Amino acid sequence: GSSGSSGHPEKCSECSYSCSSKAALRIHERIHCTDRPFKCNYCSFDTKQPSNLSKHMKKFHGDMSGPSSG
Ligand SMILES: [Zn+2]
Ligand SMILES: [Zn+2]
Repeated sequence: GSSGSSGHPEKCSECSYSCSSKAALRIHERIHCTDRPFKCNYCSFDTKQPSNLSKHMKKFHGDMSGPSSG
């Protein structure tokens, strides 16, 4: 932890987000919400379509050294 910290009674495990009122924190957690089921493994790319992700895999992560064949 580079940046100092006051010492809030509650904090977020996902990010360095902390609040005074517990209930408040929970509300913040919402920030880590997602509507698109299909998510990428390489990057944080999420699409509400099965094809959008497929083509995206190669679109960006296509000319990469993944499989040990070729
Ligand atoms: Zn957070
Ligand atoms: Zn990706």
